[PDB]
Amino acid sequence: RRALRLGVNGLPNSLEPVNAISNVGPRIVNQIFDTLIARDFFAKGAPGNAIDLVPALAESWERIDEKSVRFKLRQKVMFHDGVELTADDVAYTFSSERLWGPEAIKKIPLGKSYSLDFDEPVVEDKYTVTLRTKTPSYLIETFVASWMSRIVPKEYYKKLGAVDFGNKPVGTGPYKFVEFVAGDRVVLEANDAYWGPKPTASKITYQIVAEPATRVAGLISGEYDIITTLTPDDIQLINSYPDLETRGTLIENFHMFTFNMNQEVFKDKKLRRALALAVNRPIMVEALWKKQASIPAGFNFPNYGETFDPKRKAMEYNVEEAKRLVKESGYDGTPITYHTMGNYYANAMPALMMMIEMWKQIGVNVVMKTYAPGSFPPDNQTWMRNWSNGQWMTDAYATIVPEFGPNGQVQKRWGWKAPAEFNELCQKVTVLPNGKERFDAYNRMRDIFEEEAPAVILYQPYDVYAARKDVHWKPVSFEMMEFRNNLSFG
Ligand SMILES: CC(C)[C@H](O)[C@@H](O)C(=O)NP(=O)(O)O[C@@H]1C[C@H](O)[C@H](n2cnc3c(NP(=O)(O)O[C@@H]4[C@@H](O)[C@H](O)[C@@H](CO)O[C@H]4O)ncnc32)O1
Repeated sequence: RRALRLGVNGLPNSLEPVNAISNVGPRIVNQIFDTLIARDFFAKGAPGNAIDLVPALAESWERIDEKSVRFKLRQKVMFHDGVELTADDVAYTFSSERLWGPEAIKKIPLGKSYSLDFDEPVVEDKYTVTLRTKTPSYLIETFVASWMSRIVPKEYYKKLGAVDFGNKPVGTGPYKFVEFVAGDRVVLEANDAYWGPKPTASKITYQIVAEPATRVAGLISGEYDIITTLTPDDIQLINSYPDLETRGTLIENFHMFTFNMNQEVFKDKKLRRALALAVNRPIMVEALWKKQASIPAGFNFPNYGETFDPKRKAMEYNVEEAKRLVKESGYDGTPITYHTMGNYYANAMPALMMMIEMWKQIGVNVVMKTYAPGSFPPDNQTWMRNWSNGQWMTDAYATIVPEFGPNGQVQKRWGWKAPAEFNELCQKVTVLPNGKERFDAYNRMRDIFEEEAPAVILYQPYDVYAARKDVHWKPVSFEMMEFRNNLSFG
């Protein structure tokens, strides 16, 4: 076969599937690992956005009650080291020890905050395991199809520890691990024992090319087969080449900017709300995205299904109100830093430049502070910063509760003093079934989020890739790359 060469925007700090949840991690861990349930993005001729759930490591599954789903596992599946996958590896994957228990915080910092209210799994036999929650939860199924639920080998994982495992991953996926050089590359090779639609590449290299211009020059050279994290501003040049083309889709993710609310200037919602009210998203969508970005009506997305509100109003744009709020705040005109890891997010630096001018017009002075990967300063040294959230469930629970809820990093690490009402509705939605009460609680949470402005939603980016026309691969509507039945050459 042919070795696949990818020019990427970045690499994760770990290949441990939960510690790799990011914009740059899933495109690699999707190859090394498998989930029990998988999403079939290409079902019924869909352009990589189908929401269909198909069996993967679990040949079948059945909800027993409001707290548990029994999985019947595929037999003779092998981990990359020849160890057979059993219900024991599945129990360990979702165990208190490895993922949601108090001890797990040390190994997987965000594991507990991103997990459901789990109870210990029950192994029925070598190929049957029941995944359980201590309280009623109809979210088990979407969680098991997610980036939180890639299956790890119990013995090898325990032998190495979560940290050492992140540097030498072992999974059941189509590509086995070969090498990980931090700040340089990840090399994978075909797992010809995949259970499993056969890998079509002999090797895959994820090479960091932090500058998008060097990434485009690389594809034209051509040092790469496919490049990631481009901007619609690159579309005309790449598409003029006869052997090159762009492939892009709107993904189930939103770009945003957030604050360190532990800082004096961001303790009260007034200056956060003023900055949010001056963000002119429609011009940013023209200037930078060429109409290829979607401004959502709040923390509300179609993939939420029954908890998506299609009648919700757009987020407010009000420069006069923003001006008044800056005057009403204790802000004195002192510069505020906004940290960004270059263009890790597409259009991050041109978006900040545009917003800096919008903010200067309402009386706020924002300065760009750029930083290299691995050099993010202590929390204490940061004020504003960009971020993104992948909506990883077919429900509104993610990501408002895992990220912005009472037990999340935005309140616990970044200092958001959320109102009591916001945290009460977070608990209610987690345990209430779908209905009038749960739909309304999410809307009231969305209304609270906009007034509080702990983060400011910008848009759903159109994820732009560029590839050699002789590399047949289609983007999916998520921050990952899929090669199963979606990769061929010539
Ligand atoms: C281990 C330490 C001892 C060590 O020194 C070092 O590793 C360190 O500094 N660690 P620290 O904790 O300070 O991590 C730093 C702190 C800072 O906030 C930054 N950051 C966090 N999420 C990031 C991200 N998310 P993303 O947008 O690509 O991916 C998101 C993901 O964050 C999110 O959880 C998920 C679901 O909403 O959506 C993805 O889209 N993209 C780029 N930067 C990110 O990394």
